[PDB]
Amino acid sequence: ACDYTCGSNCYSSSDVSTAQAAGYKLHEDGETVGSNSYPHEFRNWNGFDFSVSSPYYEYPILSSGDVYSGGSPGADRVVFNENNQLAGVITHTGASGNNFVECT
Repeated sequence: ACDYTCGSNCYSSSDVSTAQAAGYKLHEDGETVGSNSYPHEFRNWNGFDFSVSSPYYEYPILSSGDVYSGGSPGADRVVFNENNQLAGVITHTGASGNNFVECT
């Protein structure tokens, strides 16, 4: 099985690291990309029990394996914190409204 499965997208740990790394660089630099300004704070309204400290930040992870650069973000997000630690991988797919479910 894939390291991470979001909806029908299969992601490896390196895929996640790659998206995480792109998101983190933008974060430490105070910059963003896309009409929705990624990365931005992940509010965790769904109450996921992450083991790393908050605040959390979400950055899109794309089904093409490409690093997000401002297009349509799709449903998948990697969540990380200012210590550059991976909090988790989440997706809108399978959820209702603006809610999220953790990828499996």
